[PDB]
Amino acid sequence: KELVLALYDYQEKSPREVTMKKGDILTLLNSTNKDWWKVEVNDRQGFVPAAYVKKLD
Repeated sequence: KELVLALYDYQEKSPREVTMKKGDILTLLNSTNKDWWKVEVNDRQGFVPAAYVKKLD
């Protein structure tokens, strides 16, 4: 599946959110929303800001 790189640290602030660290390689689950992307961070799934991630194709 599509991978993204974490460009910044992100601490979750809401139920549906996940935390990530700068340099994390995440699996992209859904990128239909322009602002919020659903990813898998190691073992956890949830939203992070689309802007803090970079798609690796």
